[PDB]
Amino acid sequence: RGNSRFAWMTRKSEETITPWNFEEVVDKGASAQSFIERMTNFDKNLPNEKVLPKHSLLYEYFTVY
DNA sequence: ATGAGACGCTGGCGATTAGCTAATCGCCAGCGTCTCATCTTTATGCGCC
Repeated sequence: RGNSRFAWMTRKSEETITPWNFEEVVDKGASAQSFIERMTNFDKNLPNEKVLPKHSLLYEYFTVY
């Protein structure tokens, strides 16, 4: 509940998360999203901008060209 | 019109009585796993201001 430097999970509500209301209190979408975005790097040329996935068709066209 | 001033075995034993770190070495050290993802980075391979 905002007291750990290792957490990223977002609470839809603000209750003590139990195995029955786990699906409702925890935003599984935003938790997985924040989980992966916190590990991916940023573009060295464009610092504040993120990076496209490895299977992007535009990115394959880029490396091919 | 007299009655104070002058003070010991200790030292050298035993024998209680009491009490304390230190030097040497040996032992022996919580550890087991998996999942999941995440990023890097390296070996080789390709380009001239």
